[PDB]
Amino acid sequence: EEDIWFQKDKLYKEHIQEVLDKWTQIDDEIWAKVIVFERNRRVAKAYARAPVLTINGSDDGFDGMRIGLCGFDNPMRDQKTDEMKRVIGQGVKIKMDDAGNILIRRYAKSNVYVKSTASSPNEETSIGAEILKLPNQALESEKIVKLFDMKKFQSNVNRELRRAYPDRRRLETQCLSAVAFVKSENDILECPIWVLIVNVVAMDMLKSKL
Repeated sequence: EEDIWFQKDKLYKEHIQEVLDKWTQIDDEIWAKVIVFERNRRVAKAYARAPVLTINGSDDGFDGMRIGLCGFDNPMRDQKTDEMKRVIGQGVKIKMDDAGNILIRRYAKSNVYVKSTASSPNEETSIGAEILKLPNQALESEKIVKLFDMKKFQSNVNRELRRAYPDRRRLETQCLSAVAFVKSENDILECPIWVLIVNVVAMDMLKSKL
């Protein structure tokens, strides 16, 4: 009921709003909210304070520095999802640097895919150029790249507020990053196992640009 979506735009919007609604109650050292999905169902939430976060196939769940994706219940899990989760393996590490970039590195033997969070097809992206150049946005083994590029985001924000019809919503979606493990599908809601990362630092800048 409350943890499932049928349209991606609603999913994105809802998670953004969840963060905005609780904004001042969120500890100021939290730089990201990570939400775990299986298909179109949310199975876990985590808040990241530590600069480096590991996301992998461990069954331990969340311990503050590592999200073990197999440590979460899903009563509606389908067979394919169960199969895919078994090979998440070493997954990825993500890190926020001093500039507010989010870096990502693939450790998994299995593939990891970066997905666009755009609501509308004509929206700008905060995804780094190095990822955009990859076929199907599939991460290369053990190479560090910018999942979220703060320079790009800032530039997009500046461009937006100079447009004839500025819309903060197109900006808000750029505060989101999506990473699908093991298996890519064209539609994010069909991916067997993926995470949504809300960049709180990026949102905080948006809240400072009325």
